[PDB]
Amino acid sequence: YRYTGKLRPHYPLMPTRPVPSYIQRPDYADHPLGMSESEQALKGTSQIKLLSSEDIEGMRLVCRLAREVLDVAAGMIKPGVTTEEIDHAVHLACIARNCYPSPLNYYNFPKSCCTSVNEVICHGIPDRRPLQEGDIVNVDITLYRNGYHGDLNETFFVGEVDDGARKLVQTTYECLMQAIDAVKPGVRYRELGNIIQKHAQANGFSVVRSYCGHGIHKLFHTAPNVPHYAKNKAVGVMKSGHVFTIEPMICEGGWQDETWPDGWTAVTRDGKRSAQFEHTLLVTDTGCEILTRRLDSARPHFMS
Ligand SMILES: CO[C@@H](C(=O)NCC[C@H](c1ccccc1)c1ccco1)[C@H](O)[C@@H](O)[C@H](O)/C=C/C(C)(C)C
Ligand SMILES: [Mn+2]
Ligand SMILES: [Mn+2]
Ligand code: NA
Repeated sequence: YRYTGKLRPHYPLMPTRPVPSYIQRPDYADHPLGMSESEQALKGTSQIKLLSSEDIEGMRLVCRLAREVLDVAAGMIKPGVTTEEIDHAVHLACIARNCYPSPLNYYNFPKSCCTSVNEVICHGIPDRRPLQEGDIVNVDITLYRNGYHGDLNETFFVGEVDDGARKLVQTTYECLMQAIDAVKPGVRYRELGNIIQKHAQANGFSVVRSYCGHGIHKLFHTAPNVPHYAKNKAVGVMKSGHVFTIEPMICEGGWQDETWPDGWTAVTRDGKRSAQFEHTLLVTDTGCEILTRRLDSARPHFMS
């Protein structure tokens, strides 16, 4: 394998962490290949659930608990902290909230969150690498509570970063927020990628094509598919009651991705940095409710 930049995996990984059996588990957690039979049963449908009142309450809850766990992780980002140490803290914080860490064993993903540094686009596997001053790191949290999943991410700065890092992270966050600002009933899912790409391209960045936002509720990934690039052909129209994520990955160089031999870590083919933000959104009559927003602070963590 020829690595595309300076990052390398730092092995061995810690043995898989158990979740006590009093915590409710999603279907894939005990499938040997981590397959979700409830998702597979819906693979080839473009149909989108209209959430009931009960479902919306269940989503509001799990998404606020997910935000609290991302905030725990944010508090730990400093030079010399390993991404495994962040994942251990995340795993305990989900269990403290009587939630299961949705990524764990999802298609046999081996950890409880994703930690993506620098050229990693997404799905990085927490490992023994200490964070370095100058890194950008994304921590991606998903919790499962009472049958519902809540999913969010932010990119963070590890100590002092260069100007390129600052601009890429800021632009990525703005891409996400301008797409959220367009969400309301009657808008096509395919429109968000036009917005995101327009703003990324204005800043000299590119938009990853291989990974998309998605419906989420009782299933971790379901309809709609929500691409982040322009002129995509996604199917569907937003209605009050739809819940889904927007999670753009924007890159300093070209958009092309590849995956590491671990079968998870997605990286820029050119080795240049990539940043991402994600929120879980519910469409309301007035636009949308950001289920995974901060309730106690105006800005994302990188802007402190
Ligand atoms: C970019 O990452 C997302 C993803 O893989 N989005 C792809 C979604 C997918 C998809 C499928 C085919 C092509 C492109 C996207 C989809 C949409 C609707 C149904 O399935 C995940 O949703 C991410 O936010 C989550 O935190 C990490 C999850 C793992 C446990 C998997 C690491
Ligand atoms: Mn996520
Ligand atoms: Mn997601
Ligand atoms: Na990255």
